[PDB]
Parts: sequence; structure tokens; C-alpha cells
Amino acid sequence: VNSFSGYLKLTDNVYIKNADIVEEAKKVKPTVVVNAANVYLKHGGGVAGALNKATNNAMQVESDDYIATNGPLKVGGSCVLSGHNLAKHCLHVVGPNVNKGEDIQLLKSAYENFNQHEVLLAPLLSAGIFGADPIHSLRVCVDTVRTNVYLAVFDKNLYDKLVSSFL
Ligand SMILES: Oc1ccc2c(c1)OCO2
Repeated sequence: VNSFSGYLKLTDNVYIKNADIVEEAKKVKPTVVVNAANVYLKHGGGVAGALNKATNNAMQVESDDYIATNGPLKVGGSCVLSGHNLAKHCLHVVGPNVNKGEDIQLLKSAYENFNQHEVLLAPLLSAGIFGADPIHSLRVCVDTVRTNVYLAVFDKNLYDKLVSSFL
């Protein structure tokens, strides 16, 4: 049993809810929250900007030190950093950004990072301002992630479309 509430069950391991990922993290304090990161860990907008704002910019400060030491992530890659006030850990995962021309086949590699964690609170990778089709992102998630993933979909309209089109 875990603390996640109000989710619709899609599969054995994937759950979904219409929720503000920031507000969900603040309530649950999950072991892992996933950030929709870019390779520079520049948390300007979208899910990343919202998560970082909720940490009072402490996520960005930590991220800048990580990049100064290690250099940029790979598209499809990840790193584990602090979850600050939102979670124990933040898994920063880089899905391909269609608005930068990145290979959508890298979305499966991005979701494979989730398999290193038994339970996660996450957004749909490459959705929103990353430009991919969220229906596609949900299908890759279900077909790639084997650990238990609780998806927070910010848009009520999109949530209803994801559920009503789910195969
Ligand atoms: O994709 C998003 C998810 C949550 C957000 C957001 C964007 O901006 C405000 O909070």
C-alpha cells in the first residue's frame, strides 16, 4: 500500500490523475518525483519551472553545481538529485524536445530511467512545451516502465482525452 490517492489504474503498474504535479508532490512527499528536465538542467518553464519555483530556486542552485561538475545530460538520460521540499529525490529525466528537432525514438530510452526506481510520481515525458503527442507519451510509458508510476496530468481536458483514448 502507498499514499497516492484518486488515481485511475491504467495497467498493473501505471496510474494516472488530473493533478498539479507540484501540489501532488507537496501532499505525498514521494520517494521520487520526476522532473521534465533539459540537458542543461535549466528549469525555466513547464513542469521544470514549476517544480523549481516550488523549491524557491534551490533545485536550480543544486542543478548548476551538478552541471559545473559533470557537464550536460544526454537526451534520453537522467540524474538523481535532491527532492528538496517536494520529495526525497528528484529524478531529472530528459525526454526529446520536438521543438528542438530531437529523435522521438529517444522517448523510450528516457522512460527506461524510471525502471531504476520502485515507485515514482511523474509527468508525461516530452509532453507540454517539449512538443510530443501526449497520447504517444502515455503509450511509450505503459510499454516501457515496469515499476509503479503515478502520472500527474496538469490539463483536465488532456487528462480526459488520455483516459478516453487509452487502449
Ligand atoms: O506541465 C506543467 C505541469 C505543472 C505546472 C506547469 C506545467 O506549470 C505550472 O505547474
